Amino acid sequence: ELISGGWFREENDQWPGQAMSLRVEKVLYDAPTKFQHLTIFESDPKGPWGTVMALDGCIQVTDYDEFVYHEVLGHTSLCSHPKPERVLIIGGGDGGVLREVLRHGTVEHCDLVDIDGEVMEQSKQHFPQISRSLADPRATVRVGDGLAFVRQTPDNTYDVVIIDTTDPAGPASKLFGEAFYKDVLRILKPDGICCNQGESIWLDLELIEKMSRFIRETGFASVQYALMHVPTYPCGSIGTLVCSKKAGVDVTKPLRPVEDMPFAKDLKYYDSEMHKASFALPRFARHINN
Amino acid sequence: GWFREEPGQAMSLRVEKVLYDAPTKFQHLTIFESDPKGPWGTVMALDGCIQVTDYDEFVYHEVLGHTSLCSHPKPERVLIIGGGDGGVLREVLRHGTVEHCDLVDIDGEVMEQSKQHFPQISRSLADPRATVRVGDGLAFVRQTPDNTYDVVIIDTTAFYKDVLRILKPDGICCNQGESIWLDLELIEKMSRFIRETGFASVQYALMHVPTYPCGSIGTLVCSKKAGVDVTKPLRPVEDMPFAKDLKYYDSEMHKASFALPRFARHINN
Ligand SMILES: C[S@@H](CCCN)C[C@H]1O[C@@H](n2cnc3c(N)ncnc32)[C@H](O)[C@@H]1O
Ligand SMILES: C[S@@H](CCCN)C[C@H]1O[C@@H](n2cnc3c(N)ncnc32)[C@H](O)[C@@H]1O
Ligand SMILES: CN(C(=O)[C@@H]1COc2ccccc2O1)c1ccccc1
Repeated sequence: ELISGGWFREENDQWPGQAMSLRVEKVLYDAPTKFQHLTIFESDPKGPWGTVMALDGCIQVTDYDEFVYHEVLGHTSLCSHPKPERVLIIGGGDGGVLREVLRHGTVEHCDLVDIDGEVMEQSKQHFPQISRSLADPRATVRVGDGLAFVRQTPDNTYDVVIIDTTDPAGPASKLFGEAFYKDVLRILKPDGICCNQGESIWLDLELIEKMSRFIRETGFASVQYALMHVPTYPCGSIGTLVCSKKAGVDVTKPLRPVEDMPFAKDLKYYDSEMHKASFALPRFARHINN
Repeated sequence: GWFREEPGQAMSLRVEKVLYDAPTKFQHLTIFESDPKGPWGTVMALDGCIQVTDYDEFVYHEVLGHTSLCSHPKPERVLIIGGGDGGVLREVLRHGTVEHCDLVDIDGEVMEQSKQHFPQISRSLADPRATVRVGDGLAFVRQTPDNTYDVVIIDTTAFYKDVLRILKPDGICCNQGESIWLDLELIEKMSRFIRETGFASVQYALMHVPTYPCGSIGTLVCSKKAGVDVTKPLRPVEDMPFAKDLKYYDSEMHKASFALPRFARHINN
């Protein structure tokens, strides 16, 4: 029930005693969905953010910084794979990661599965620059639970799986869980790479340590956390765990540098120097990566 | 019960107790204990802008103090301009090569309040290798002879020529360098103006600071001497005996910090 000229306020128990607030210039969508609360608004036009999307009260995408996380998830993973022909996105309803994955000419086909069909609908309508990808004939966009999708996928189906979900607290709770990640390992081909929505070193450092140990133990050969700067996420950063099925692979140095591909100059955040830099963690977090 | 920092966006931390809140002769100083259920601890703000929190002050203090000193061949005489809380000084003093550090901050009330409410940061203010002055830094460098300092660190809220002049030929200057998200145009202008004033190289080092607006800040690392590549450590911290006492900075972070997002890379490359 947001109102134009009102303020949107983001607080949350997973981060007690801090809040981020954006003045609302224009409400575009604000309603319960089958699965979560979807809010879209145009932010103050004197500010840089543009249109904002929140899911259950938490900002997911803004026009001004959406390229960071989408470019990092899409390119760090695909530039770590020797020939990524078939790709799966779990979540990713807004289309950002799909847009970056489809930059790559090796990609033959990408499946995307998001549980909330209204997220796709609202992104088509209000984020055309993020959502254009969803209509690509190289994509198959499905509405469905990613958990069920992967359980019903045959062994060895994908080169890369990217898990672009919400918090562990919402409809995305088991996509930080155990039959799920074993399923991801199983549906990956031998040289398979997985990357996930990775949580913050400031708020979630214990979860990150736990996830990384347990991804390795379920049977991934290596797991390395890449940090990135996202100004609208709590505490200004988020990371992704980049995981290799195959042993002997060093994801922290690009296997297929983007500089050699024809779109490198269209990117606004990612390049090979940012890719390598993203695996250097502050000392207090470095034990994640060794 | 919230401290609000502010077009059309705000960032708030909940206040548990107000420790200090007065104008100073120079600026508005607010110090508070934040929500004990969150991590931030005691928080200091100046003119409505968060400057220091217990939880994350190590970042900016380690990056400024060590990025600069690890880029100098032998840093023995160091000047800090601003830095009244003590945190850059604490990092500077870890280095065995440092004979002496002068620190000059315009606001003595900041020093006083830091000794009172941030003792893990301001203990450094009473080190015998340090001299703390209360005074304007512009007037201080104007009155400093040529080739006085190996390193000048500008940790603030005719000058850059004075800085260039008071540095020795191998001198390194670093500053509080602003945000690539909020101030990108100012960073490009400053990086040109510092090169024009005479510094031979300027490179911006980016860092993750949760309590600064949009979660990052940076520092311009400027070398008086031509041909110096500050983006790789000249004297790696891993070879010094305090490397493991640090919570943020190491040689990998040093290198990484000069890798800028494509949209900002024209600052460095
Ligand atoms: C919007 S995207 C996050 C913003 C960065 N692109 C988060 C998506 O994860 C979906 N999500 C959450 N749980 C699931 C499950 N179980 N399966 C698939 N997609 C999911 C959710 O509907 C969002 O669209
Ligand atoms: C708080 S410190 C920055 C916080 C990260 N340690 C910023 C200091 O710079 C001082 N400052 C501001 N202007 C000047 C001048 N002109 N000279 C010296 N010190 C100054 C100001 O009083 C703050 O204490
Ligand atoms: C620590 N901190 C933040 O993370 C701010 C506010 O809380 C947020 C919550 C959700 C997203 C982004 C947020 O940015 C901060 C607090 C006060 C001042 C500056 C920074």
